[PDB]
Amino acid sequence: APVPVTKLVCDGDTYKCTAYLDYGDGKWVAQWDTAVFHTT
Amino acid sequence: APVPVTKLVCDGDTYKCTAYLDYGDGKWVAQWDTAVFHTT
Amino acid sequence: APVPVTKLVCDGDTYKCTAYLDYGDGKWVAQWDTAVFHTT
Repeated sequence: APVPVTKLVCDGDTYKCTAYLDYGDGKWVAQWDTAVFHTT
Repeated sequence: APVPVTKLVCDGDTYKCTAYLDYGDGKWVAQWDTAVFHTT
Repeated sequence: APVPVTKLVCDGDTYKCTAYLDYGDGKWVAQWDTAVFHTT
């Protein structure tokens, strides 16, 4: 079932965005590649 | 146009992360697969 | 290294979700396609 995100971090070095779910104790985390770049 | 997210949920059972946009009334929602696992 | 998201926007017209990282000054931003639709 859907669970609100307590914390959401991202990494540009690997383009991998991690997430912290509140499912259970809070150890489970999601990860999905995401393009990154600088914006003017 | 870009719209701030009022609510952001995720599902590990299906690896599908849902989102709630503030565009219009607030019925529109995004969805994108995302790997999930336990972290020590 | 992981960095908390200060702002998170999304676009349904292009299905592209943008993000604002706190890495450095705060110019860097992530982007990843995401399906969108209406929910009843």
